[PDB]
Amino acid sequence: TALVCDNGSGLVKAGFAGDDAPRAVFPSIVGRPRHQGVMQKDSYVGDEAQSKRGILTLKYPIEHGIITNWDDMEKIWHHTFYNELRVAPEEHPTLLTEAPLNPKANREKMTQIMFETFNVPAMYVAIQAVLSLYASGRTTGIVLDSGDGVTHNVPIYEGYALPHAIMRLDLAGRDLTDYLMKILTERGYSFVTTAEREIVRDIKEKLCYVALDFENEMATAASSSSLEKSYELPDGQVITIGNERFRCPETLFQPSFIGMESAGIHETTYNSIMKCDIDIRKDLYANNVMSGGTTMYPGIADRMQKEITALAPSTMKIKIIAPPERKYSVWIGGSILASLSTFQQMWITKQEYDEAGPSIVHRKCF
Amino acid sequence: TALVCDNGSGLVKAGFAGDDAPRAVFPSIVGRPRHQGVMQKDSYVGDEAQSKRGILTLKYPIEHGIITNWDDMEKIWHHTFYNELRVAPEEHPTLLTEAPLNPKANREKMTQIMFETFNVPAMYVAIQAVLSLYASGRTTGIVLDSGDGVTHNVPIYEGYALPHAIMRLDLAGRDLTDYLMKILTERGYSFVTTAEREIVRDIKEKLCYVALDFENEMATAASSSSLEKSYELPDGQVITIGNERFRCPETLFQPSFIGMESAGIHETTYNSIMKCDIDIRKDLYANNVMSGGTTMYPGIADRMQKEITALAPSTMKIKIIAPPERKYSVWIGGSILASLSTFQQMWITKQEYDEAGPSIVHRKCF
Amino acid sequence: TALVCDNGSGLVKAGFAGDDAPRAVFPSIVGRPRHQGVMQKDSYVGDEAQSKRGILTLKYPIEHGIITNWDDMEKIWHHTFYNELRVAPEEHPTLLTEAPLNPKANREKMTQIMFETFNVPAMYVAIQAVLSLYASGRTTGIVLDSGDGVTHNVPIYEGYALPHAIMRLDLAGRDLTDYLMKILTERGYSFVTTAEREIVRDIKEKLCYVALDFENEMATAASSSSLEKSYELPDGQVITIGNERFRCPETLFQPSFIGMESAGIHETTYNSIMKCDIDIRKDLYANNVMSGGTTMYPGIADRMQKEITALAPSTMKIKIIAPPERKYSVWIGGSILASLSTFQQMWITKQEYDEAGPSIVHRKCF
Amino acid sequence: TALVCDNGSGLVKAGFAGDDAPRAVFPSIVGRPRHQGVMQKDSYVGDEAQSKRGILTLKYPIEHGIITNWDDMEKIWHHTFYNELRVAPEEHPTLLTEAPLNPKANREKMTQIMFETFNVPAMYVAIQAVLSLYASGRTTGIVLDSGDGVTHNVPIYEGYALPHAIMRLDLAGRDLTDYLMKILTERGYSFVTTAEREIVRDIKEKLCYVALDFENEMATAASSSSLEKSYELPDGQVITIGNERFRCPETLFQPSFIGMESAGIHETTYNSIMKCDIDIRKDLYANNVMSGGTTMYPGIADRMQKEITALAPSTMKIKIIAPPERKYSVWIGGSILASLSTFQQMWITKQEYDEAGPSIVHRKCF
Amino acid sequence: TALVCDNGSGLVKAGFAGDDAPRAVFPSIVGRPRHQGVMQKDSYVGDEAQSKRGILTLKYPIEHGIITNWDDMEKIWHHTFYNELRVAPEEHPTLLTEAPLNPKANREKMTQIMFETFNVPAMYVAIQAVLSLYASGRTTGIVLDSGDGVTHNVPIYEGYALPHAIMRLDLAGRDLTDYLMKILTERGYSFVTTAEREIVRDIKEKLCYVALDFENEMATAASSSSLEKSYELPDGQVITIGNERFRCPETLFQPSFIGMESAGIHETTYNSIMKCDIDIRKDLYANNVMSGGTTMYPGIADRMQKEITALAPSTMKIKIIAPPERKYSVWIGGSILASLSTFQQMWITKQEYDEAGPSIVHRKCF
Ligand SMILES: Nc1ncnc2c1ncn2[C@@H]1O[C@H](COP(=O)(O)OP(=O)(O)O)[C@@H](O)[C@H]1O
Ligand SMILES: Nc1ncnc2c1ncn2[C@@H]1O[C@H](COP(=O)(O)OP(=O)(O)O)[C@@H](O)[C@H]1O
Ligand SMILES: Nc1ncnc2c1ncn2[C@@H]1O[C@H](COP(=O)(O)OP(=O)(O)O)[C@@H](O)[C@H]1O
Ligand SMILES: Nc1ncnc2c1ncn2[C@@H]1O[C@H](COP(=O)(O)OP(=O)(O)O)[C@@H](O)[C@H]1O
Ligand SMILES: Nc1ncnc2c1ncn2[C@@H]1O[C@H](COP(=O)(O)OP(=O)(O)O)[C@@H](O)[C@H]1O
Ligand SMILES: [Mg+2]
Ligand SMILES: [Mg+2]
Ligand SMILES: [Mg+2]
Ligand SMILES: [Mg+2]
Ligand SMILES: [Mg+2]
Repeated sequence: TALVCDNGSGLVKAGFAGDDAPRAVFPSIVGRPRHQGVMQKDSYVGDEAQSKRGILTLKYPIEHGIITNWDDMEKIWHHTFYNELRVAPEEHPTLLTEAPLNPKANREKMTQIMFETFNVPAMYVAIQAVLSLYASGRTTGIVLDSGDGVTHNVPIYEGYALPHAIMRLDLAGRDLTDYLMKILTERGYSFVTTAEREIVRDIKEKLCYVALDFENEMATAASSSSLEKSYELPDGQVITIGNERFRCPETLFQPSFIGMESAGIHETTYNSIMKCDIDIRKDLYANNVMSGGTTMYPGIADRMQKEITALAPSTMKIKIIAPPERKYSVWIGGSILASLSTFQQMWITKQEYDEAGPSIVHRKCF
Repeated sequence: TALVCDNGSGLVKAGFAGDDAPRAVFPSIVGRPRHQGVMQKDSYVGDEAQSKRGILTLKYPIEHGIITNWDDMEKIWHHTFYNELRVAPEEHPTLLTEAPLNPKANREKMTQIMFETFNVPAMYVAIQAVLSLYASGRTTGIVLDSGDGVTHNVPIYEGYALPHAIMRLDLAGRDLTDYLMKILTERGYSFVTTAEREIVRDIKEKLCYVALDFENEMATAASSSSLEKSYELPDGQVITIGNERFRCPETLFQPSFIGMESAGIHETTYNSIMKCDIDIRKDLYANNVMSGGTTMYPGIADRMQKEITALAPSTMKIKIIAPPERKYSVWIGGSILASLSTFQQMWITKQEYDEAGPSIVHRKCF
Repeated sequence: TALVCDNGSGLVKAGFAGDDAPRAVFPSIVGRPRHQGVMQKDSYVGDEAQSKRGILTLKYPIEHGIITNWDDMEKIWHHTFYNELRVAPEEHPTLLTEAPLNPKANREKMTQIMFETFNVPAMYVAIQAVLSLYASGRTTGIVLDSGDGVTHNVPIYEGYALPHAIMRLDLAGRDLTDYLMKILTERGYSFVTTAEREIVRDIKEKLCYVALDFENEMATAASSSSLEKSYELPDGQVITIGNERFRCPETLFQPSFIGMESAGIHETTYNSIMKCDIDIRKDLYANNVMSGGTTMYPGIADRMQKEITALAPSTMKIKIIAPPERKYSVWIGGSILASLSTFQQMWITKQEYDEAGPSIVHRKCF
Repeated sequence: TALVCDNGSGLVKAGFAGDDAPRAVFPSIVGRPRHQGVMQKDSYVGDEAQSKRGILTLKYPIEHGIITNWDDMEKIWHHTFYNELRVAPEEHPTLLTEAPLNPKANREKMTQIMFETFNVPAMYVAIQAVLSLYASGRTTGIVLDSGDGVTHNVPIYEGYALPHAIMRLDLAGRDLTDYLMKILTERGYSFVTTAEREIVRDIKEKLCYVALDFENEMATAASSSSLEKSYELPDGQVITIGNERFRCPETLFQPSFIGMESAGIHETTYNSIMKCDIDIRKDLYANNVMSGGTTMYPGIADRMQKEITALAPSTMKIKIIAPPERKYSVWIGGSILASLSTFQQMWITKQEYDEAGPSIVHRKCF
Repeated sequence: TALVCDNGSGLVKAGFAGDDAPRAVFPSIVGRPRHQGVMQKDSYVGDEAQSKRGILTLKYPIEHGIITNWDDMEKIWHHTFYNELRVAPEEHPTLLTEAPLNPKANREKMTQIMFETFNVPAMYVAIQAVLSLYASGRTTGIVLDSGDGVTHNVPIYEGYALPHAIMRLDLAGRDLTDYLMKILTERGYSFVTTAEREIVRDIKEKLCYVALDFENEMATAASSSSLEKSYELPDGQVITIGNERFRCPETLFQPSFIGMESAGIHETTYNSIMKCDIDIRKDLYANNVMSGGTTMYPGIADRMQKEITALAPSTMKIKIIAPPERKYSVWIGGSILASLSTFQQMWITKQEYDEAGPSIVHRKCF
């Protein structure tokens, strides 16, 4: 069987092709002690670093879909194969994922490590938005994939991708966490360390939601108190947040909140559709597929439906497809693809990599 | 039974002799994907290419009645026999059509393909304007046949053709579509791709008409707004056109709109009659037969009646015969001819083609 | 009853002896298609060829009273018996006519065809000018017979012919038609084909007349416009002719207009009278009988009266007998002769023709 | 000195009497721009219109020897006098030419323009075939003159013309150009515009020839490829023609190729001789004089010799006189005639034209 | 003196007629602050917006030759007259330019603003490709004008335009900048904001060039490193690009790189020549005039020469005219035209605009 590893900027999702859910889901972090030992490992990975984060400096080796720390990334891959999955990587072909419009050297270093450090027999790097469409059982649709580092739109029609219409936005979950950390200081809550950033991320996943109309919601939060929620910190302190619950996800639709010039995910989706041929726009309007953890906010599909309806012609039927399992859509689609008999010829074996060089990894790549 | 295939520049009309309507009417197009596949056939033909035109480059194998892409033309013939008609071509004699004054090699290659690729038992290539006269139940008349590529006038009197009076004009429906694409840019509508050319052709068939007096109609469209019509594009956008509705078909009467030096179809019809013997002109004046899709504009028979009346002597009775089924007149006449018992000796069998060579196909051909 | 067939160079006049008018009068033409058939007979005869002359080449089998195309002449005789008269020629004796001073083989071939192809029981070939005198109820007079091919003068006195005084002129209606075609080019009217020659013949029969004084009429046509007449062509075009109306028949009196050296019909008539015995000239002067279609011009009897009066002595009484039915005088006289009881011994039966050979047909023949 | 202007349907040949060649030879065309000027004259004449024909509509003011556009004909005469010859027409008597059997008003309008617009002192309109006989130094012969519009036969014997034997055929070089344009479509070459008609005329003058035996030549062209010739178009495209080289001039001998009913130039020449007196036919048989550009095909004199030999009695000596300068024979003969001292009394002066009216111009005219 | 303003999609070029270079050349941009002021104008135009682009959102009011933001376009015209040229527009006639095949309302709004907002005495809207031909001192040639928004081919022959042969391509410098921004992400360089798009445009103008053979150049860049160039960003960062230098301009010859279906500028130029009359193609082949900033790539004339030579017949002489000043050819030609004495009647004065309405501005317009 093949291994399917979805290395996101935030979470590692690994498992075996044919399964319906990842077997190993843990944070893509490496923690190192920032104090002096007096009485123990030198670095902690994943959930181990998450339980000891009080005395660690946590670092993400992947930033905006681009692997920046290759020594830390190998520790995470090593822990994925030997600790979480407990397999020998030299026996399973490995399907990896990558965001579109990434640097070419990122995929070439991933391939060199898998073939020369882990000695995988074969491997393949798929585009995350294409796997997300396999998971929904579709061949046509525009995928909005938003994870921890990257948000991207990829339109696909009858199995054909339109690379010139691909949009990429370096604004996802990690930027929303940093913005929530900033606006929490308005109530006197100070989260500074990398360990406290993990607390704010947990606050974001529990209490944040997308408002249907942002200006009406800002007036409701300023008048009454029905939007206030409480949250208990790990040390028993209780914090209460009001309009920060919907001001944080609103950055997805108004990136100027964090000083970005780009348009929101609704205009970016609409602009990607308008770059496509006029004859396929009607099918793309009816097949807006959402995937990734950053699309898991309550009310984001209704807000997305409302914003694109206002941009598109009134005759078009806008349909946002947001399954409840869309947090694992890239992995589930990769599990489906790696099990197809037609795909078994797409593997890049170790023999082909030695004779064709690193240039063989850029096939069907955009 | 015999097969009747009317291969126009725009549409394929195929069926069985004895029927009153073609069984298969689909566009004579071959589409090939112009993007990268990521998830499918290599080429699409006919209505299949029309429904996927968003991701295809559409090409017509026939241009101005002359087959230019013989590999694509065989795909269309193959799809006609096996997909649309679902017959074995080696069991039915095939009646084909052709515009007059075509290159000799065009008919010789059509015959070689039908005998050596499809292995038809017998075949015959008729002149389209002669079949159009069979459809109207006449033996005398001048036929104005205008399709997608060619407009031609063929005068016939008591079953005798006058080849020296045959006029051919490389200006038909496809040139009107290209001219409509050009004048639509005056309102800011940009149709560029081959798929968008199919949208403009659909606009032309729905909204364009022939003005009785062009200068009076240009003054009416410039003063009020009663001539404005709206049309919804496939993506919900609504376009509104005014004088473009009658400026596009006016090119048939003023070919200088597209930079051509020839005279309009009314003068060409009159010049063809004046090249005939004086004793038959009165019968030709009363039997102007229209055929083809480009004669389907509302008001073209009244305009044709008005223009030829102004050219002919005032004592002559000008009568334009334009039946509502004239879009299929060539096929209907070919169905009538292929069912005549007298015609059963006109078939060019496979045996005659082997002993007489390709020169046998140029009999009763002009 | 007997058949009377007057085979002129221009018209066939056939009927039954005892009647007062021919039952079948149609042009002596055979037309053959000069174009390609695409949708019909191989040749057309008589009025059928006249209605389809637009697509035919028309040929006269008789030229200057001499049958030149014997295959076409048999088609005309066949159509006369079976289509126009609808009789069996093997049951009726046939009276035929012939111009004087014809080749001997012309009458011998006519007799061989009537006896061996149509199997007539008996036949007789009369001289046309003698029949013309029977029609006027006379035994004395000089007959001026002018048809389509031949003009001839035959003087007869008390039932006796004077063959040495017979004049023959190869100038008749067909030469006048050709001359009218030539002088019509002076006004820009171009009649070239054999079908257009039939149009000019119709113009000649409607608008041409004989001027009493040619030089005074030429001055009147050159000064005013009262002699101009209009004529509508079969295609609606209107032509206008002035002095051509009387210049065409003037060729009969001035054969030098068409390059002939002979004298006009007035001098030829006078020369024929002066070749006769002096004692019969007074009776011939008073009995100038006109016959044939070429004597049907308005004013030809007054002009003939004026010209012969100027040549003859002033004491003689010149009387031109021109009945209104003189276009059929040869047939009417043949109908009278074939009904006489005295003539019933003059028939050349099939039995006499077999035993006496072809030489029996030259009896009372000049 | 006198001016000699030979206004043919195709070329203008002008010069001074006494010279042996025309000083000005240019096409008789008037071109007008058929596009929009954005950056120039309103009309171009002659060689100027020929060098700018790409953006012009070219029109011939003379069609079949008959001046149809009198405003354009005056531009050509104006350019002849002031630009090409650079003379004052009010100082030189002008000898003009005309085809026989032309409309009377054509010569009367030419005379009115020369006397009232150009104010020539005297003028004379000669018959083209008579001038062609002056050029060959003969007084007896039948002239076959074939130019761009008209082909005509004029027999002359000892200085006497036989007008009744004059044949005129509206089939010359321009009809051969149009027929070559038609049969070039058999190889896929499309020449449509008036500018492209000038290209086909240049092809005809370079590659066309008269076959000695047409059926043997058709078999040679269909078997091998030795008759194929190449020709480079003005834009670098190379066309190759085979049997079209001799099928185009064959129309002169088989006018049915273009749907004409008349006989070829060989039968027309023979028919003209047979209309002449029997005593002069032997001299006409030995003096067949060819003139005009349409007699410049290679092998037309040998073919003409062969065809007339087959029609004439075997004892007659058929001699076709075709000098290499016969393209200018009408002008050269007009230069000889205008220099004769005997001719100096034949001029129609301006004084005679005012007192005698337009009727004076029809003297020695047929 | 007259004002000549060449409003391109990218640059404004303004000056006075009679000068040899524009006096004011600045970017056609309007920038507005996208941050909060704490310590200043509300919008910046031209070079002022370019020096403060760090805190601005830059917008082009002209997109693909079509003015989309009319309020911003008036700010640019206002800054052109009063700041850059420092004149009173109510005293100078203004010559404006426009791309062919533009919407009719674009030119009508430009005229209404110049007459009612700036109160110019007269104005004229010329076609840019016609002015480019004035600059090269020619009357014949096909102009390839490629600026920031539009690429168009206009063939002109002897001062006559052929509007039916005009090609327009919505692919120019701005699309090349966007494509360079996309392929720079392959090396890890992220340019996203509108201010960073101006940095990429500066990279394109310094380092990009057209490869003579694209496939050989791709092999050279992949083997060695001689094609690598370095560029210093405004903040001191140094980027290095290799094959992106010639992959960006290659989009002009392979528009499929950016997902466009149209053919490259070489085939578009050849197709425009083949739509012209055959007699003018040789002159168009020798006079390919390049203009605009997008034709300023090193090696584009040699590549254009090589591509058209492969399409045209081998006998034709292909000559690409690319002067070193072709970046200002439209302005220089407009300065020449506005100084011609013949042009002084072409001005559309304020009086004519009031009585004739907005329809007067569409004269000599295509
Ligand atoms: N219920 C939730 N609501 C909002 N955000 C969530 C939720 N669950 C996860 N996320 C966010 O999703 C982001 C990453 O999810 P994932 O799709 O795994 O991205 P990646 O593929 O980059 O690892 C994290 O930043 C996390 O904060
Ligand atoms: N209702 C209509 N009005 C105007 N044009 C039409 C209409 N229907 C069809 N056409 C035109 O007729 C053309 C071809 O019709 P057809 O007679 O099938 O030609 P062909 O025989 O060349 O295929 C097409 O260009 C199409 O645009
Ligand atoms: N009304 C008429 N006026 C002048 N010519 C006439 C008239 N009617 C007939 N003809 C001429 O008479 C000629 C033949 O008449 P017809 O006496 O039948 O001669 P034929 O006996 O040779 O057939 C034709 O050429 C025709 O043109
Ligand atoms: N070498 C040649 N071969 C064949 N045809 C020629 C040649 N030269 C000229 N012609 C033809 O001669 C025709 C006219 O010649 P010309 O005698 O000047 O006639 P016109 O007197 O009517 O102007 C033109 O149609 C031209 O095509
Ligand atoms: N040296 C150069 N090399 C390549 N492109 C250039 C160069 N200089 C200018 N350009 C490009 O030319 C384009 C616009 O130039 P211009 O001719 O002024 O167009 P417009 O008339 O549309 O303003 C810009 O996109 C710019 O990038
Ligand atoms: Mg992800
Ligand atoms: Mg058709
Ligand atoms: Mg008779
Ligand atoms: Mg001539
Ligand atoms: Mg520009």
